[PDB]
Amino acid sequence: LDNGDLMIHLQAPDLGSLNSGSLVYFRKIPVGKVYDYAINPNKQGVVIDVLIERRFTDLVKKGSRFWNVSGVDANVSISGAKVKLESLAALVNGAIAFDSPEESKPAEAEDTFGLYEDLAHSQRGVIIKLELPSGAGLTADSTPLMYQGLEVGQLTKLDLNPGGKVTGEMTVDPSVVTLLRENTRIELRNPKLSLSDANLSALLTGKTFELVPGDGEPRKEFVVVPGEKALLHEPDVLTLTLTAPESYGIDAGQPLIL
Amino acid sequence: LDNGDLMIHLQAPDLGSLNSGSLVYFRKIPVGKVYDYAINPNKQGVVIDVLIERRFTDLVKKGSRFWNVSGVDANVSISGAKVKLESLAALVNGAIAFDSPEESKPAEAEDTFGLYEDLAHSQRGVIIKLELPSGAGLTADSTPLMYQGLEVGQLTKLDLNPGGKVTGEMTVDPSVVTLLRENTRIELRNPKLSLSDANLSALLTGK
Repeated sequence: LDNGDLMIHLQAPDLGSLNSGSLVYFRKIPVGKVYDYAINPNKQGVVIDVLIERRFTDLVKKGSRFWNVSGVDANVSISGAKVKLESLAALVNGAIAFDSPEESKPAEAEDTFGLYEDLAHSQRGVIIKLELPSGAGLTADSTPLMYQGLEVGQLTKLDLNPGGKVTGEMTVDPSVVTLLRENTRIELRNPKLSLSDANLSALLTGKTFELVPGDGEPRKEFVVVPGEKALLHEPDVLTLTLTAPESYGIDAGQPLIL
Repeated sequence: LDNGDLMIHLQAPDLGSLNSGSLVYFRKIPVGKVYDYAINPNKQGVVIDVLIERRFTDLVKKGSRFWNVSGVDANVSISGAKVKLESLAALVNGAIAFDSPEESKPAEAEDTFGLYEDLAHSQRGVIIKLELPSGAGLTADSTPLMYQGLEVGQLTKLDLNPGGKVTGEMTVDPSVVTLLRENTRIELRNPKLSLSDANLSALLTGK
């Protein structure tokens, strides 16, 4: 109708449950709808053309982030599972929602955006590259980064580069960016069982990264060492070598006592 | 229609499942409906204009508390899980409910109110600041404060101030306010296992 509405494009790996007429939300308020959808000339991607009303043209910014809320999903959580249903229109047909940053220039003239598959995936953060030893108990979008007992990061990407090199990418919230400096150790904590203080939640979570802040020039890449090598890789540590004619029943976990 | 009805505004982080025509309840009795909704000039907040009928104008007070009942939620509880459905209109479209204090002046002329997301969040209480050592096993809106074995408080807010300072805020019911004095110790109890007296509920609750 050319009523001053704003037409924008979203690039997605697939269309998903979104169809023509599915709504677009800001603070769960309908401010637009999907005008059309098509496939790119390259067969990999789908371009969804959406339209935002004239009143809400200034809502869309350059830094605005879009995610898809479609269908109904039930998640079972440890030590208590909660399933909540809020939108029935998104259950029946699907919808798109977007978040607008406070300080950004407005977007116009068919500006392209990336359609994230979930709000957690569309959460803002900083990418950190991790050189993991192995991915035996690491799950993408499920392993957190606990600092002082609170989750401040999330391992989102996990890959196996050739040569058997397990690598990963983790999104960290902006609050702990200043804590990522030189000689900062990001190690993995195995789930241990304590008879005096049993932690069923910690047992069920499994592998969990731990952040040990340091000082120096900020860095975006880290090498993850296990808890066995956590003491060895400390910034200050006295490393010693001792030779013997026999092992004397001493393994690689025995503690030195003074 | 200007039939003597009372128009009031509710500020929320988001509109939620509430739409135009969704009902407003007092003691689960329909006494009004959502007239309109809009966004604040600041993009953070949503103002929902609701209208209460002429008969129930005196029900709304200055201290009245509003919460949102929308959709259907199923909660699994330890040692037995119960899921109850009561309202289907709130399931389909959503609704707002409000509680009116006994001793408060009536509200009028577009008085603003805060729309809590749940009845538990809208529960009245006293805020207590806690300087926690760590939040390893502490969950917001899930860790209670047990006194004499009975829950009298609820840790509702949990933050990490810079410098690695884990802090929190806990809502306590008015009965135990007089018990919060000097040299009063609020400590954390780890879930211990006793062979003679096994407590599976205490083991599952955690901190």
